[PDB]
Amino acid sequence: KVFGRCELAAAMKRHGLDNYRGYSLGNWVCAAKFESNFNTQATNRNTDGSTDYGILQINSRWWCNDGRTPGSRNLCNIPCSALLSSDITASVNCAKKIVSDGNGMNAWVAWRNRCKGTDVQAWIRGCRL
Repeated sequence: KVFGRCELAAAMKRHGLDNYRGYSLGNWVCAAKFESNFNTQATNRNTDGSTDYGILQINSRWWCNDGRTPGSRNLCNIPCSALLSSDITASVNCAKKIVSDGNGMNAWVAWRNRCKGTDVQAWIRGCRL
């Protein structure tokens, strides 16, 4: 599923991401925009052999199991395919664990390089929430 900007903002808010770990909703929408372009089905292979899945491009090296990432962890205890669903519950739940890991949202390369320090509030502007 390819979410609309405000549609995803509403979905993320409903699932409790607004100000989760101190990150306002705009940060999450911005991260999703540059990680997957709001597409829950997005997948991207990494040089190390792992793969990123879903709207927030969660990695198979530590968070989910895709059956082809040697010596990898499945900390979110889910198959990576669950992160591609039109229902973003799994992605949100796993993202909450990731952002609580210690480095906050810096865990997302796209957030650090394209959202951090910018006017992320712009990503939820004009949205009914």
